[PDB]
Amino acid sequence: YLEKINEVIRRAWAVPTHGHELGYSLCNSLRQSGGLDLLMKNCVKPDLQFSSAQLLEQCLTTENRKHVVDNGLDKVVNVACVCTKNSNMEHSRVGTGILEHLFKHSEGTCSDVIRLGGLDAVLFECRTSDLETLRHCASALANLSLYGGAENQEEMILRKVPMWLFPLAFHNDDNIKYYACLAIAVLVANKEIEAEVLKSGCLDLVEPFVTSHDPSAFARSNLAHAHGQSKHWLKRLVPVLSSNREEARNLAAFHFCMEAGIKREQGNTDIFREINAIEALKNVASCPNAIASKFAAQALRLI
Ligand SMILES: O=C(NCc1ccc[n+]([C@@H]2O[C@H](COP(=O)(O)O)[C@@H](O)[C@H]2O)c1)Nc1ccc([N+](=O)[O-])cc1
Ligand code: NA
Ligand code: NA
Repeated sequence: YLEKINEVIRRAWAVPTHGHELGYSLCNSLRQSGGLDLLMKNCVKPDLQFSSAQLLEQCLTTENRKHVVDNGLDKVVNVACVCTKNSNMEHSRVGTGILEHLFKHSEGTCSDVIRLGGLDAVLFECRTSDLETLRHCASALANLSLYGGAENQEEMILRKVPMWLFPLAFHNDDNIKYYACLAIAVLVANKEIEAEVLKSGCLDLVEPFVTSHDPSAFARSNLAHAHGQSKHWLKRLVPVLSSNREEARNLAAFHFCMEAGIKREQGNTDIFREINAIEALKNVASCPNAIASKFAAQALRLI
């Protein structure tokens, strides 16, 4: 009864504050009951492919990503690429969503997804005008930047990912712009990419953005990120709090300020201690940079 399960999970994620726990508990139930394995078996049957992919896309949570990686990554990447090739916009959104989440597991899994065509599929879809698809693409590239590690940055350089990112950063949609800028803020730690970023001028988009958006309202602006990111994702963003580039530090501080507000309402403020962001934030709350300092201080107060 996929149509009914997909509706339940969609409604669960959408509950403000509680949707994080509700979606996680349902998606974990799917794994423990054997339903996740059934979806992976069915996603290679042409008749059951899109319905299976539609539910997979909504349940690629932390532990389920591990399960897919261990049991059938090649099948899931294939279905996602099939979906991006389909003409229906509903399909394109699903395929790009799957790939966005498969880039949030590990360096090695990013390498496998790239090997199987996942990055090529995302870059191809960057040509679309569909906002939801483009939002998935920008998020996928931010995730790949955060999780790919050094090996995969060389592969991003060869495929000219920075080039695909800069147009997304100048997009007028705030969610596309934000996640494109987050990817860029992460990648400037790579000195070869840094040169291209400085020439682009995209980093100049940060100061107008963070001073014009209230972190709390921005969180509520898109259902997909209303509950924030996982501690494993935030752990990987912590180093940007001490980036070489002032603009990147500013964006990371804004992000942590937003996450602090969200995690306060969930009772998960302890994750910041676990990922050693408290000390990284305390340092920024004392530095001369007034923009980043204010955001980090508000984050600590929210924590
Ligand atoms: O609330 C969340 N996500 C919320 C959300 C919303 C709508 C859909 N989905 C689906 O879930 C899978 C991605 O999972 P995520 O990478 O976790 O987003 C994908 O299939 C996605 O379509 C998730 N995450 C979270 C938060 C706090 C902590 N924490 O406090 O440690 C840990 C994790
Ligand atoms: Na919310
Ligand atoms: Na914008």
